[PDB]
Amino acid sequence: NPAIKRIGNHITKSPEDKREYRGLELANGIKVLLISDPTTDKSSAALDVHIGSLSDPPNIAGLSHFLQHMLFLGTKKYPKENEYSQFLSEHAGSSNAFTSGEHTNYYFDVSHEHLEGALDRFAQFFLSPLFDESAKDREVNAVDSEHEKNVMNDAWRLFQLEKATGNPKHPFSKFGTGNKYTLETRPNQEGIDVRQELLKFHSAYYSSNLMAVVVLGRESLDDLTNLVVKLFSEVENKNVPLPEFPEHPFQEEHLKQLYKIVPIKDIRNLYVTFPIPDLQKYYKSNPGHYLGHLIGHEGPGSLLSELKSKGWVNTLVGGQKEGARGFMFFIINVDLTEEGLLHVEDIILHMFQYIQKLRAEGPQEWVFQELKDLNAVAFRFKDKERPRGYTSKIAGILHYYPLEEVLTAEYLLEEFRPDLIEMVLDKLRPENVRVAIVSKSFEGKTDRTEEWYGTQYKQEAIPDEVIKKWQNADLNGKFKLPTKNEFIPTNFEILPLEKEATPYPALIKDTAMSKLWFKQDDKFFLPKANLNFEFFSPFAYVDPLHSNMAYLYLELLKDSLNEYAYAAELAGLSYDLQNTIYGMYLSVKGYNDKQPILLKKIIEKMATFEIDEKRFEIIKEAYMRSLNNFRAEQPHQHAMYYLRLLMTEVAWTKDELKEALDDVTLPRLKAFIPQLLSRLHIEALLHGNITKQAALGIMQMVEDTLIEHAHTKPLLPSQLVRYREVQLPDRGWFVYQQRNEVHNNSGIEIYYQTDMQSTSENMFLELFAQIISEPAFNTLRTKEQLGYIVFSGPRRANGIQGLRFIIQSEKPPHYLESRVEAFLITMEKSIEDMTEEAFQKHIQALAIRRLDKPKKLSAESAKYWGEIISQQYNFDRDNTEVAYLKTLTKEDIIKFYKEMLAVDAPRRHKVSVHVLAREMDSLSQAPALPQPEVIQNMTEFKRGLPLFPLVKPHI
Amino acid sequence: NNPAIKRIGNHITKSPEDKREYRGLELANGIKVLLISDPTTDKSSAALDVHIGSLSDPPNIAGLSHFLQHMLFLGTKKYPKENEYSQFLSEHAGSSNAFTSGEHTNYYFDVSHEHLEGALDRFAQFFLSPLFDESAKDREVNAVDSEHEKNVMNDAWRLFQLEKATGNPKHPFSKFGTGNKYTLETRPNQEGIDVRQELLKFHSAYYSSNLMAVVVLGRESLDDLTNLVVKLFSEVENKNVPLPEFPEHPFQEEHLKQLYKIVPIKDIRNLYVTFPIPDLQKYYKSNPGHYLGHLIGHEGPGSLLSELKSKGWVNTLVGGQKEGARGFMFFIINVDLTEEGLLHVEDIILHMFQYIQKLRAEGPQEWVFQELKDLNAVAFRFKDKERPRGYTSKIAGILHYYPLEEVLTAEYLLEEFRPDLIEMVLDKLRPENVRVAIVSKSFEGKTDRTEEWYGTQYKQEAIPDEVIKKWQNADLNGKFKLPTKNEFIPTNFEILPLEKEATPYPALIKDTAMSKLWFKQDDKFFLPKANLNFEFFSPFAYVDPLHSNMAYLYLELLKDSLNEYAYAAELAGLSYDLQNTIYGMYLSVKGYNDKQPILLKKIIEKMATFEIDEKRFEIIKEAYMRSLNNFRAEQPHQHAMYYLRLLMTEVAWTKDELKEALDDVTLPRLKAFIPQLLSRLHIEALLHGNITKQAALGIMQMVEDTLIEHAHTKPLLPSQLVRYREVQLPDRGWFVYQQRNEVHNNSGIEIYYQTDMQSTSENMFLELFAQIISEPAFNTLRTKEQLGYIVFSGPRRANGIQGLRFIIQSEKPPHYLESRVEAFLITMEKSIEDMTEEAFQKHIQALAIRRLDKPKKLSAESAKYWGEIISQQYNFDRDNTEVAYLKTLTKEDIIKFYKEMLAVDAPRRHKVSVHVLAREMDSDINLSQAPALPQPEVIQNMTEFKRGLPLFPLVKPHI
Ligand SMILES: C[Se]CC[C@H](N)C(=O)N[C@H](C(=O)Nc1ccc(C)cc1)C1CCCCC1
Ligand SMILES: C[Se]CC[C@H](N)C(=O)N[C@H](C(=O)Nc1ccc(C)cc1)C1CCCCC1
Ligand SMILES: [Zn+2]
Ligand SMILES: [Zn+2]
Repeated sequence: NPAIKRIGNHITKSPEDKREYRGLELANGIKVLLISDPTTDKSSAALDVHIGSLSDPPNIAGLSHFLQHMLFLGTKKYPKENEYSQFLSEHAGSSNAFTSGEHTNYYFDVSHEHLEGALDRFAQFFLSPLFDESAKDREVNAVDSEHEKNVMNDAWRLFQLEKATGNPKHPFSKFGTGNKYTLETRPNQEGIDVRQELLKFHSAYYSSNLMAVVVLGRESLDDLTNLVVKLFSEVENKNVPLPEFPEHPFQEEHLKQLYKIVPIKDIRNLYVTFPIPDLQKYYKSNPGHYLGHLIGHEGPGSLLSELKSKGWVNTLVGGQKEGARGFMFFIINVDLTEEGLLHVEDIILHMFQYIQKLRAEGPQEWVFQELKDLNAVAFRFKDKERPRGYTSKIAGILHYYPLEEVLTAEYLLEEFRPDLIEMVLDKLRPENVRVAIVSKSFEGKTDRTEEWYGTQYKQEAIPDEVIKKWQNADLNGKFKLPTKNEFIPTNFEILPLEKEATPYPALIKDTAMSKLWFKQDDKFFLPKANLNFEFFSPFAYVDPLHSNMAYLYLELLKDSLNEYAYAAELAGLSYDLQNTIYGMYLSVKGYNDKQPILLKKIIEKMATFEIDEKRFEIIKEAYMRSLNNFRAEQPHQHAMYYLRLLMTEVAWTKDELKEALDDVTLPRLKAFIPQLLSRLHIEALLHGNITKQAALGIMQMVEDTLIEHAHTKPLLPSQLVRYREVQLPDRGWFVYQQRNEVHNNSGIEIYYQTDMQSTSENMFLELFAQIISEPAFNTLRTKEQLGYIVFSGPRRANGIQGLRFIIQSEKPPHYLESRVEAFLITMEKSIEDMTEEAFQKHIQALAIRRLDKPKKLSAESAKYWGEIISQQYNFDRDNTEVAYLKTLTKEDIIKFYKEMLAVDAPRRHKVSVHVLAREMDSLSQAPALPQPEVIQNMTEFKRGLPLFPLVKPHI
Repeated sequence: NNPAIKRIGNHITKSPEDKREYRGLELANGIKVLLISDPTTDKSSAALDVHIGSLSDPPNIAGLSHFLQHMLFLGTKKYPKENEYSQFLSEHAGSSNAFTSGEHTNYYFDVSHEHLEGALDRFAQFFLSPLFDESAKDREVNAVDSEHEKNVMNDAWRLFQLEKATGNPKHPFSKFGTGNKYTLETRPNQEGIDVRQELLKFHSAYYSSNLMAVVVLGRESLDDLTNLVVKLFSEVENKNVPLPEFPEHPFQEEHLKQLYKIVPIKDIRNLYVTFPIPDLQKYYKSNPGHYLGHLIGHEGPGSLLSELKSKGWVNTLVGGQKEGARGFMFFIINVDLTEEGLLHVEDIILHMFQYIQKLRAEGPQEWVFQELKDLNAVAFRFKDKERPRGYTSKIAGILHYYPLEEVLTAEYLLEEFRPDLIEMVLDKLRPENVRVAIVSKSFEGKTDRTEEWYGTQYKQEAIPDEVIKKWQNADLNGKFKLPTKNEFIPTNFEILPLEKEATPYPALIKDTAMSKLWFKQDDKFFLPKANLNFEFFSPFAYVDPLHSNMAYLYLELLKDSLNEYAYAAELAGLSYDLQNTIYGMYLSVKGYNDKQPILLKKIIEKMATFEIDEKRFEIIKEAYMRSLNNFRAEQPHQHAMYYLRLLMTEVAWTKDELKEALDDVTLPRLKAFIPQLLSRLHIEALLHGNITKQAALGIMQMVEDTLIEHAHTKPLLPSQLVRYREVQLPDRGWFVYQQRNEVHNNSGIEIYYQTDMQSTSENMFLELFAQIISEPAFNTLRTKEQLGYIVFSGPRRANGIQGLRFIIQSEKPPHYLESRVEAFLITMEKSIEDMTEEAFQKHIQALAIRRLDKPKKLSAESAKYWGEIISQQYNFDRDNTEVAYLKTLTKEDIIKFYKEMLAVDAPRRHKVSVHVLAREMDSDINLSQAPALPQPEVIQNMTEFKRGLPLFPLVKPHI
């Protein structure tokens, strides 16, 4: 009651938003946002502490992150560490947390009926945490797992490297994650009791005055107010001043510097950075957004367009980048072609020529107005967010914007401040640059090493003569400001729900050329539509060469349409175009208004587009590198890849694709395109703000454009062949072994093939998967410490299914095999032993997950598209399958496990892929395992086995 | 010495390569004999040819000679049983058949070499004391009616009889030789005619020893064979019947300068040009008709065909002499017609006369005669060993026309060049003596006559005198030239010594990404020949219907372009075959090894550097369209077999999908297809014959190098070498696919009981069951029940899978044939339970002998090896291994197998039936009881059927 310092005024929201909001500040300094949503299926809450890794002690790197893991381990009210995670698990809930440089964000979701119980357990960690000593070692191992994961990742390596080259005394040089060495090895050597320093950091930093709470529930604003005051007013206020970092981590000696970096993957990238003051305070005018929009533009006359025309770069990212409170960066990042790598100096001069063109032309009010207008449309028609992510996001935002501006924060622009644009543009000068080149061409030509990741690099000062050349850049006529964006939507009319509107997609067209599935949106009522097209051709995957040609065609087509499509993308109209094992896939999403205009341009271009020889050669080289770069992918990813090659009727390997790539000539590709488009079948899903007639009109326009320009004729029904899954023999065990040449970790996929999909088979497998899910994580990951990646669940491909296990470990694959088999026995035991009440809780947990309602149109369309791409067309699956699930007995699951999964099962169909670590050589009692049949040749393996039938559709 | 022998002939001229021994003699009763002693023979044979046929038929019974042929072999005084001869042959791995022509009735059998005396004794009784069992009368009439009814839907039998009906009706050549129900039952009953008494009248008047010729082939010596033939044939009654002669041509002045316009069954366009000629038989040592047929029928450069093709009128031509009877013959020039050719019949004929006049102007050529004589000498010397049954039948006929000493050289050796005789024959090839027939559907409803024996519709017109005058005054055409020296005539007949490392079966001598090469140097026949088989694999040959059409057109255009050049090689005993498959292309080169690499090189070069002539492309495309439509006029059982292959194979394009995609085949599309097809290949080859390992490797390298150079061929990935799988039928399932034949008023059916994947055991279970049921299936379904003209049973093998099949063509509905087959299977289940171990072991022994039967020519050996290669099983020693397993089999093992896989109540019964309805069809009696049959699942959509079933694995290779 007097526990409230102030209640905010109206929380500005979209007129389309039916959720109710209340902003307030508690007497202890906690900033609060309450969200009342009577329709919500899940309730949520988040707390964001404005303290992170930048506040870590110099002697303990990763302490803030360690505290994040340690904070949620029992309280005075709820002593058991498992209490919070167990309560959420029992009430269809989840939780997670993240530590950044200036924040530690904690969040959960729970069933709408259990918000008070979940929130009470959550609030206790900010009142009386116990920090349970029992879990210390495991958490250190969980922080060490997260770091060891990122070590071989090129992006994280680059992230730490930038921190290592600036002012060494600056908190920005800190290693924020931590690992075993920083949280255990070094403090033990140095005589640091980690527990007392953790407790000390918590006492010094965890103050209510630096905390922000967001709560979303079914309950009214008043009921939510009372509950938050009840649970959060007791949080201790220590009046901790908010840490600021006003000195830029890059001083005069850190400027006009050049870095030459060796990557893990075969990538060529150029990173251009300028230190800038913190622009956060200027958010109402956002001059960095204005400059990022122009420098990062991809339309005609853009910086990117000229760099592409010159054959130096393929992609560009430009704009402002966060630092911390007090410092920021302005970046211009490009990828490089082979020629671009030899013209780094010319690329930079071109970047400065474009910057100087912005100075010469001066700020543009019309550009600012367009950005403001698009942001207003984006805010008004924003998709409804999933509660968990929505509370977490707002909890962070509460620290930067007044209560009333919490939702409009990242959207609304108000005043045009040309002076501020000019101020920022004055910093984008050669005397203020930092340049980094990432290339394998630097291997063995570097003298320095970054300590955290092992990144090899060289530092050089940029010559004064190079700086002078950049300063004296002659004006380039190729650079022009963008023109008026003609894709800005204006028609937001929501068409009335038709008399014959359906709850699921209906087949409205069934011809030799096309199958058309349509549903007018009856849930979201936003002026948007999703238009999905699957184009089928036997010539898209007939051999590796054709598969390569299908890929290059679509990449060149997207490259050619880029300048035009970018304006549409800025205006909330996006598309995706990709090749498949059956043909092509096209998706058009966003505002329905200019949607037929973009679709028409894509179909026309598909059928009559010009191939630029220079682009062809550049895209072909990039595709070759992309294929090789798969060697640097994670061992578990490799395991999953080999199993797909093994189990599918036709599948071309990365090696067969790269070998056939050299035979792709420009004349061969020019003949391929009319061949591919000559005969097609189109299957579509048109879902959103559209009528039945408008849907038919869109499909007809796609057909007519292809018929006109490509002389498209339909395929015969006998030509519409889908690939089958390999039928494994009863009691058989096959193993396929390979080695990852990059990572020193093992990868494994174990697949227990069951049978063809059916209502019963799906539910037996899904309920077994539900039951084993939590124990698999608790046993294999938590207890046994097998590895970071421990996964179990149903595997579905080509109408067939089974149980799979995916594990990435430092331990050999043969050992992971015995541990999984050991676990299956423990699970057989666990089902025999479990109470009917515990069993019925598994049925209910599964039923809730299956009936989980899409919060946005794309999530609904994706569910319908899944039914279409599998040719099962079971749109009412969730209801029918849940109804069957509820009839299932504990005995039914025991019977199923005994026939299909048990080590001694008569119908056990086991296939394992073993991916060895780089250096690798070629507890519950584990059962006796048979000798596996080692697969030497994938072709002979497939030839020697039958192929399953394909699933009968739902008519 | 022996009084029963009138005379013994001198040396029977044979090839120096022929190890068989021959003896010619004439018996005292007038029987001309040839005895063949072959100690090597697996089967013994004998034939008797009576120099009396259909031309001697009485006007009261048309088909009486033919009816006698069927009635003679039904009971004897020594062997009273009606089926005694048939049973004896069936029990001793034998067979028999007979034919009646205009001037001959030829009877023949084959039997296991150990049972010649027993088979021959039963055979000889029919010429000593025949009975003609009154009980088999109606069943023989129905057999003759079946034969004719079958010929009724055949366009060639229609033409043959229409030719007989447009000559002098008073001439015996106009007679209907076959007979039918009407001439054998309907008519004699209405007229009070005694068919049996007229049958005996004819036999007693014509069947005389003085008009008979006997040939006997066996392992026995010439002396043992002499005694046996004298013993069995000297008692044949001599009635001194004079040999009928027909010296007046059935084509008299009023039958000349006549034009016929005929309606065919299939959509075919043909032109037939006929000239009456005197009987040239007596001139066999010079054979002027052969000389003239060789030039008029020539396909090389400057030929009549070449010009007719260039003009776009015809695709193919047949020219030469045609048999008539003793006293008359015909000279023919037959062509097929394009759409334009049909409108230029008058111009085609003028061109035929221009070529004929060019032969008159140039006069006979001694060098042409010498080439024909030289090729015939090579052909006679290196001839493959003939099957005994066909060899005895042929000689029995030949004995009536040539002296005993010339019976083998008869149809081979030319001696004297008689330019006067060539000139004499060429004088008859004139417009005033011409008969012209046009066959086209364009005449449908525009005809006024009907040939009553066949129902053929036609129109007759006299050719205008003005048209005859134009043909007589034909201006000389320079496009017509005589052929040049045939450079393909083989000269090198060296048999290369058998290499130290020569193998009994083909060995893999090359295993690369581009080619698998199987090689075997011949170690059996020692003739200067070799068979070169190439299978070219490409995923682009059958990817879709359009590509399948393009693969077909490419190869047809390629054979058309290479025709002029290949014809000279074909004349010189060097032939080739080039055809598209569901996996790519198939090329086979056979004959004399000498100029073999030269022809192969030209084919590969042409394949890779092919320039398509637009005019040919359009002509060949139209002919392919008609060929696809023409399948509707194919027999109902052929349709049934076709639908089952479509149903059971993973990928298969229908005739309808092929014809629909044909209109999209443009010239630029075909020109892009060829480099695409040849860009990536895998070659699998079998080179077998008179060749060494090095020569084999040199041939393969030359094929590879030619493709690599001209087509830039690269190998296919091993994962791209995919073979099609067979559909895996569910346990206890029965599927039926039903269609209708719009042309024939007969039903067609194929029943397939799918068993399992091929293996040593599975193959032998199925093969032994097939062995046991074979003869009973024919005797029950065909002979007793009278189901149809076509009754077949045996193992069905496709894509590594197998089963039992039944193929039947009947006038009865397919669901009735179904019940009868199922009743038969029960009778067979019974028969195996009942049979003695001795009878069972006789089945094992009969199968083992058939499986171990040695190939008798190189092509038969290569075909066996090629079967192992095309199936990718490579089990060249299969026969020995499989026979060894077969001998271990028990009667119980077969009962178990039948009970699990084939029985109506079997737990693993996989039945699939194709039912092809007749044109006008709509869908106790002391007979075997048909079981209760389930309701079949009717296949409506072939695609849905395949999608809903699993696919079998592919068979693991031996090598
Ligand atoms: C997803 Se890639 C699109 C590449 C496009 N060429 C580009 O540069 N776009 C700008 C952009 O995302 N820049 C950005 C984002 C994050 C950071 C850390 C820094 C810069 C925007 C232009 C519209 C106004 C806002 C920015
Ligand atoms: C088999 Se298709 C080859 C068609 C070739 N264009 C051609 O006419 N060749 C002549 C031929 O078969 N004519 C023939 C055969 C049978 C009868 C009843 C009538 C004529 C022969 C040429 C060598 C000398 C002997 C004949
Ligand atoms: Zn963490
Ligand atoms: Zn007959």
